[PDB]
Amino acid sequence: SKHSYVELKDKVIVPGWPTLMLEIDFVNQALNIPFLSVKEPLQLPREKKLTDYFTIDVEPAGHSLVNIYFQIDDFLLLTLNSLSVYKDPIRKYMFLRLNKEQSKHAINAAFNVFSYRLRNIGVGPLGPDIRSSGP
Amino acid sequence: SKHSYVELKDKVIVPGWPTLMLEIDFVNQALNIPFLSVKEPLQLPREKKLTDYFTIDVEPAGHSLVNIYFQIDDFLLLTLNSLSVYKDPIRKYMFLRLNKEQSKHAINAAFNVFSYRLRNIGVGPLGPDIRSSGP
Amino acid sequence: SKHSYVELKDKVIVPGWPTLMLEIDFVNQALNIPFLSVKEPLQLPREKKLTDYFTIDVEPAGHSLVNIYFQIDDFLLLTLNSLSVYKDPIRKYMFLRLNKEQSKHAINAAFNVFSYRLRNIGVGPLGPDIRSSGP
Amino acid sequence: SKHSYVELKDKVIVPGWPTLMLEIDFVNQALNIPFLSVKEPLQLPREKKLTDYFTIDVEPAGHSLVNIYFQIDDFLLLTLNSLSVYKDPIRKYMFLRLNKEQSKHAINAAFNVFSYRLRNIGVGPLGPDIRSSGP
Ligand SMILES: Nc1ccn([C@@H]2O[C@H](COP(=O)(O)O)[C@@H](O)[C@H]2O)c(=O)n1
Ligand SMILES: Nc1ccn([C@@H]2O[C@H](COP(=O)(O)O)[C@@H](O)[C@H]2O)c(=O)n1
Ligand SMILES: Nc1ccn([C@@H]2O[C@H](COP(=O)(O)O)[C@@H](O)[C@H]2O)c(=O)n1
Ligand SMILES: Nc1ccn([C@@H]2O[C@H](COP(=O)(O)O)[C@@H](O)[C@H]2O)c(=O)n1
Repeated sequence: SKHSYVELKDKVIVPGWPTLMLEIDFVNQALNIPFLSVKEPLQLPREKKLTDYFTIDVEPAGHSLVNIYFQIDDFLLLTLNSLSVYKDPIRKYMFLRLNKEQSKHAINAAFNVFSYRLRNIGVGPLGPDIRSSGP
Repeated sequence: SKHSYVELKDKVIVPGWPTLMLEIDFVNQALNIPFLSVKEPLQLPREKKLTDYFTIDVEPAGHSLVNIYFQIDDFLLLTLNSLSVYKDPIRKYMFLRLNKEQSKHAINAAFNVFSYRLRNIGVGPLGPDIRSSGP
Repeated sequence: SKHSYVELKDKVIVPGWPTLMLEIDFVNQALNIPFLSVKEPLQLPREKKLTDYFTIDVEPAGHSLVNIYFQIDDFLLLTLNSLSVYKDPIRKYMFLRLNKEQSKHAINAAFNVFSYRLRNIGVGPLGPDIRSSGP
Repeated sequence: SKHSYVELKDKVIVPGWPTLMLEIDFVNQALNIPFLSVKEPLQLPREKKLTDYFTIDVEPAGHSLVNIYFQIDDFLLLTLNSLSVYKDPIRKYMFLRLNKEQSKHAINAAFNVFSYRLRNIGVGPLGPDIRSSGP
């Protein structure tokens, strides 16, 4: 059956919360993207690798604008939704847009992806106040 | 007779398809641009070079915004339209806009072009699904 | 009590006036931001350091867009408002937006901040005329 | 008397014409900007330098957005208007906006300007056709 690749909008990143970063290596060309804001650091089951539940696709959408496509298996998308700060946003088929700044890196690397991992990034000293004190 | 240089809009790049890249060398300054999405890799006839049917022009259009102009001969523009994913878009007289990120490279190189080639770039692992599964 | 982190909009920078720069060091990754336009260079009291009245927080707000959060104590926010060119803009709880160009630097450094100082930057030769001759 | 610094809009650059470039050196940090499209290369009178009729001012207008201010004397602004492609655009008091890409360079150099010159840049091979064939 047909399935929409749903956009992982910027709202899945909420300031003042810990976030997990999507690190991508290309050929020497890097890419670091705030993937999702979480309320607990992700742990892939003991000896299992990220490659099992998660596969990415870096593809051009214009003359200098690139997208990243995601294939997220049940076990990860259930873990990710439970760790997420914003209401369960992660779908099985997803994509996020790279801005013209980042897109250049992916194009200069001919969209070829060598390796990719998710890493837990901590929060700042004012973090506690940032989240609790909203407009 | 007068002739409009038609804009090669970003829609001629459709994600999940193989694409050919316009590689430009300047002086040491590079430029890599997704030129057109194709459904078969381009082959210039055996021993003939790209210089014969295709000549480019890098020109400024503002204070930090540059354009690239194209002169495409019959043989190439017929081949390109047949390989294209989107409905026959390529005209004899064309131009595409570089964003402020890329424009800087062309300006820093004083618009001088040393060499330029078209290269066939493959598709990702999720590629098959990307094209077939549209919004 | 609840408190809004008020945005330090770009209007607090008025051309033709001396400005103080927020210099941030990350890990080797730098950041230089025009913080506030002043009409007298700031001096932290003799032997006291900036760390006492001023603490920053670098946090992501999207997939490639970062914010900087400020905790400004009474003594500094009173000094800063008095030195400011624009009407007393500085609040106790503040934030300013980094553009996609700068945000990339903060993300590539994993939001980690090593050191940060405020520095007084002089005005140009036409400066006197710039401020006095407004549209 | 009061005088408006008039904006040198991007329209003073018309594609397919030779252009003169404003080259600025800072501290090691560079800046290359298409200044004005001309129909004849500029020549400063024999042994006279550009410093005599032309003085620039690099000033911040926001948190990551910079402007460049111009003081153009009679002799140069008369020469420049006569060489210009677009209708006499150059005024005595002028400014042009740097985009977020370029602004970063000026800020990282603390707005300090070491040297600046105007250089005549040639036109491409399709140049003749570009200008004559307009939309
Ligand atoms: N995501 C990023 C961020 C920065 N960069 C920078 O672009 C440069 C490209 O590599 P070269 O300098 O070897 O050409 C890297 O050295 C790196 O500093 C990158 O390649 N990918
Ligand atoms: N299209 C691109 C993309 C990146 N770059 C980067 O800009 C740098 C400019 O050269 P220098 O470092 O020698 O000044 C290159 O090393 C390269 O990494 C470029 O010149 N053109
Ligand atoms: N705010 C800024 C401005 C420029 N840069 C540049 O990005 C580069 C990143 O470091 P590497 O070249 O060592 O990867 C620095 O060398 C620096 O020239 C930066 O890291 N932060
Ligand atoms: N206008 C420009 C364009 C590029 N750059 C690049 O930014 C770099 C900044 O210098 P460092 O690498 O020495 O930090 C330069 O090497 C240069 O390649 C610049 O400084 N000004």
